[PDB]
Amino acid sequence: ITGTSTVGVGRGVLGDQKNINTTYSTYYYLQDNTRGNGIFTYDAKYRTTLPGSLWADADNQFFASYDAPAVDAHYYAGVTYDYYKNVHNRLSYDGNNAAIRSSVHYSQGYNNAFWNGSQMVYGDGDGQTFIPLSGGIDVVAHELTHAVTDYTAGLIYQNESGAINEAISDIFGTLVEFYANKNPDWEIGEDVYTPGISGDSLRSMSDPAKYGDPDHYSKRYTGTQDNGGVHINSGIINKAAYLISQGGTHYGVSVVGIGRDKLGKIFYRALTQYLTPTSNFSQLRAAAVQSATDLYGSTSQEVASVKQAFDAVGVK
Ligand SMILES: [Ca+2]
Ligand SMILES: [Ca+2]
Ligand SMILES: [Ca+2]
Ligand SMILES: [Ca+2]
Ligand SMILES: [Zn+2]
Repeated sequence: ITGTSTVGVGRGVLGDQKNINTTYSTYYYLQDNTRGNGIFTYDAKYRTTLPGSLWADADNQFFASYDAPAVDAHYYAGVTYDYYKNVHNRLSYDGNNAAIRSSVHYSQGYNNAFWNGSQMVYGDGDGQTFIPLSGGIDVVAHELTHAVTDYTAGLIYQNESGAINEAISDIFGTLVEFYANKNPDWEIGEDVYTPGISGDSLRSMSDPAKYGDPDHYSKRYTGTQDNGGVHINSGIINKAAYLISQGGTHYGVSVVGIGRDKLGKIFYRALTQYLTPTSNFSQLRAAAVQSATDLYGSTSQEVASVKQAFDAVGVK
């Protein structure tokens, strides 16, 4: 809407206070004009019609329980925008400052979040499996990264290309989590998953097998569930990315870590310059090797470490 940029204050899903960029025109709307062509957050009102209503608030204070998922969707979308702009010189998901839209309170007891081709969408969870999913910065950045992928590599959401698609979202979701530097880790969704169980998460990049996901190509899932295992075989690529960044020895294969920033540079370049809609795991390895070669040279430790990491997960 047309109005003047304002700064509200609220509490997120985990009870943390934060300022949010709003817009004033009769009401205070969750519309952040300070980033690109805007970040807009909507109320889906427990229904499934999208996007719903642009979030309006009478007093610019967002401390009600019902406000918390909106506060976090809005704020963490801003953090993710900042990461792509400041770290990769990328202006929003299309590279041309496209408006970023999110809807919260999607459906009733909805244990998921997603990018629908046009916007991010967050369930509230059923209170047992999940609390409102926008409470997880890695979750928010995972979903917005699907938009980046849609506009760049375009990895088809099935089989190996879809597992790369998922891994790309987990990798950058985690790198955004580290960029915000609150409580960062190599796990996915720990802040919103199972409020009654401490120490777990949806997936682990450091040890995908902890949650039943493969950590080696020989253990890949080949059935039809989950679009051919896109959230399962992502563990093979997640483990390789973890190894590139942090190093380690895995199935007897030693990898020299090069750190999170170089991992992000290599995979961002692969995503935007080399990967295609049909790329498989072997093609991702080639794309990552070529990206590391572009950035650091063919004789570099970075190229050597990328090869070691894909070797360790059985991807040639
Ligand atoms: Ca209020
Ligand atoms: Ca964390
Ligand atoms: Ca995490
Ligand atoms: Ca938990
Ligand atoms: Zn995803």
